[PDB]
Amino acid sequence: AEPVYPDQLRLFPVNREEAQSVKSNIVGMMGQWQISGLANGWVIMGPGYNGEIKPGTASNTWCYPTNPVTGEIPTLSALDIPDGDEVDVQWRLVHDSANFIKPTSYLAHYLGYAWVGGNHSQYVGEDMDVTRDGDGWVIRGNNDGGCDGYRCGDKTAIKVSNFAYNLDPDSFKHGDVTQSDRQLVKTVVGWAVNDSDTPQSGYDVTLRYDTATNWSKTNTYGLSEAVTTKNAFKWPLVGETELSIEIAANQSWASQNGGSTTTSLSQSVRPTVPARSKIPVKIELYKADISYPYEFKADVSYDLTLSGFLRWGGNAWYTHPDNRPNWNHTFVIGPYKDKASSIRYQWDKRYIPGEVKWWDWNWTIQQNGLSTMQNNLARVLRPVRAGITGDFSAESQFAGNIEIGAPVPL
Amino acid sequence: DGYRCGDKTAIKVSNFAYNLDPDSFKHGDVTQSDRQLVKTVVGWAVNDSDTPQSGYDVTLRYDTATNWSKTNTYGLSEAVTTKNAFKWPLVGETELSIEIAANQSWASQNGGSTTTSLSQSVRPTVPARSKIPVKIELYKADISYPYEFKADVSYDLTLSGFLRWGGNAWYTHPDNRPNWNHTFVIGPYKDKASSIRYQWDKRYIPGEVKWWDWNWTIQQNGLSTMQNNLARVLRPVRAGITGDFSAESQFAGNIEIGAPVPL
Repeated sequence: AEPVYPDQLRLFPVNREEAQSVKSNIVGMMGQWQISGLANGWVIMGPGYNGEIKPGTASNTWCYPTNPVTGEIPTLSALDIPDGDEVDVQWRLVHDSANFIKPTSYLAHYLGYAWVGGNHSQYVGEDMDVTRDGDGWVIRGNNDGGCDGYRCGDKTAIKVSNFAYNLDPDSFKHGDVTQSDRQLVKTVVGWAVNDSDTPQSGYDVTLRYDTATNWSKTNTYGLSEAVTTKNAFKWPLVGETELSIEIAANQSWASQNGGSTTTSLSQSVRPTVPARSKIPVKIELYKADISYPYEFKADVSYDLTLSGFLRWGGNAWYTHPDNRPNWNHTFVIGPYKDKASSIRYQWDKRYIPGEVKWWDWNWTIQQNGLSTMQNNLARVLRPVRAGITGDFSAESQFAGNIEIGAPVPL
Repeated sequence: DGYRCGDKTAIKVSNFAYNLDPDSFKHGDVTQSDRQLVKTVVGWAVNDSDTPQSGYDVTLRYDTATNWSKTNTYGLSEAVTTKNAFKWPLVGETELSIEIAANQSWASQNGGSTTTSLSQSVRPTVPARSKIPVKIELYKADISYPYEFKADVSYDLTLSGFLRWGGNAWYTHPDNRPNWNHTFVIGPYKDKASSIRYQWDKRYIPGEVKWWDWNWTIQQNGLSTMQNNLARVLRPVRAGITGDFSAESQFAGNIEIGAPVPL
């Protein structure tokens, strides 16, 4: 009837359906050949009995506490970054030890990654090096000197990339738009003549320009069969001659695929002309490179990737491998995009065994405690806000011009 | 007197661009020459009702296009033949041959196109119990007109030469005196490799130093010297411009609404 979170269970109320809904977690938390009651004559049996639930009696009963608590991840206040360009904000973000470096290192440590730290300290998240690599950043423990341990030279690597911005609607501005390397496409001029006694607005001149590309591929197969007969006869005047007859047949099959993409652009002018007058018009089209600056305020999200090998003594992956494999996983720190990359979705769905496909958070709660994981995940998912300035540029764009001239009396 | 003193460094200026003041642009008379007719149309709009009517339309459109494509094909073929000889009644000795064959083929294609179009319409309003004539014409002609404006001037700056053996500012610091070319854009931002300001501002990030090492220049000459030199280099320029426009084989049109005639 009600969802049961395994971290709230207590062997002092528990329905048979509730016990069956969360079965593997309850079986794993009891000793082998242990028998404890549930409710209304039902009891649950431990390992060695294959977790069978059968009618019985017992004085030791599982019991969900009268008033359990909600285990949601808390929401913290936003972190403010000093204003600058996109790269300055990223640099300021990835160099904060107390707000960024420690929580992510602790998250990697809690999930079972190995050697999250440098050689000059004994604690997680200490002696970490930050480097700029391509469009992202890499954070890894310092590897200078020596270390003592099995594969202590294989430090876990944390990578940050794909930064996105959620703008405030009323903050965006942009400056002057400038053009360079202009090339003419086509122009048109014309006149609109009105010789009636009333104003007229039924005029139209339109210029359009299109470009396109296409591709295709084809495969063909076939067969052929032929029979030939040859003989020789003597015919009058022709004398000896050779006569040959051939009959053939063939079959063929073909298959094709393709595609295309078209780009278009048009300009129109529709002037209103006074009575007994005329008006000139002109339309131009160009190709040019465009540039302009901008500024805004937004919220910053990014992708978080953890790379390393999982500890032999225990890790949080749902299959619990024990051969120290190399692992990669990506989280999206921000709005929901997918189930495999959402921490909140996996955390909220930990009461359904069939939804546990990537990480086992109940194992982490057992290992470290509920409040520790809650605070760590709250610090990890803290919102970030900053002011941004930047520059836009693009090559081979379109530029147009439409003009309506002054009227000339007739 | 010097090692390769005859190889002087060359400075080149090109690609001038203008940022106009919005309220300064003007142009003069537009003139046409070498006019060639395309197509014309005339017509009448008749209104025999008791109210004014505006539901009329005449439209003329002209289109041109080009296209291209390329194709590659490959294939294989296998055949087996058997030949024998037999004696058959009346036919006597004869030769019988049987052949069986198979083939395969693969193909790939690419292409593209570009279309140019232009149209003219007239939609007159006709009074009750009257008629109105219309006419539309299309021409090809060469166009010319003068103009003037005020703008800001930007350009591309290119340096060509070889780098000194005793030390240079390139981030790999070569020492074999190679020939070098590099282009700066003196004006609005277009790219990272050609922006002095972006490279100067990002000198505190070692991973962003990919073209020039400005910290080396600051060590060699001092902060204020480089600041003043770069400030003088990037000074804005303004001027007034007059010019002439011309183009060949453009479009020229004409649309007319005539006077009403009572019915």
